[PDB]
Amino acid sequence: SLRDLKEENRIVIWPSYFFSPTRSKGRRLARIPYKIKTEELVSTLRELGLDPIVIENKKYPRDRKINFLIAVKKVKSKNYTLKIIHNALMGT
RNA sequence: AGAUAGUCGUGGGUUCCCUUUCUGGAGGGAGAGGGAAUUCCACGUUGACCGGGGGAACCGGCCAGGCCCGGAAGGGAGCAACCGUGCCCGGCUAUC
Ligand SMILES: [K+]
Ligand SMILES: [K+]
Ligand SMILES: [Mg+2]
Ligand SMILES: [Mg+2]
Ligand SMILES: [Mg+2]
Ligand SMILES: [Mg+2]
Repeated sequence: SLRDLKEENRIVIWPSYFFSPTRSKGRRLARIPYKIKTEELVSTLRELGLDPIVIENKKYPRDRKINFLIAVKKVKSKNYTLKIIHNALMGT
């Protein structure tokens, strides 16, 4: 799906950003104790009106295991966005 | 012509896992701190040097392929191979 997003205030989220067992392996923020399922996630994104649209047929290089990828709207910066999602994920 | 043994300190490098600031359409970019290693560099330090050889899938570094993101460039996690080490042989010197 190329780079359009750039023009849509979109940014790509590889699920690993959150649910990687090791940072070197991909996590960019504190580990999430609980375990989180895919659909649950999406859900949360939507919940923050990030209007997630998913992209199948896309393999993270640090684990070709994951074949999909989520497109989301930047809230302020990919960064802020993530914090926000993560922080939200740790919803007790 | 015997037995063994081959300096320690701080700084930094790197690597591993962790926490963290800013950031891009991916691979990612620019920083901060903590801990655990080090086979890697500083000088300073000590009698703690000199050569030789060698090869771990399961050690460390690195990584052809293959598996990936990229428009490409390139960037990645990573197996074999390679390297480095581990090891072995002398001398050299040290304590018995
Ligand atoms: K290897
Ligand atoms: K690499
Ligand atoms: Mg789109
Ligand atoms: Mg490595
Ligand atoms: Mg390759
Ligand atoms: Mg000897």
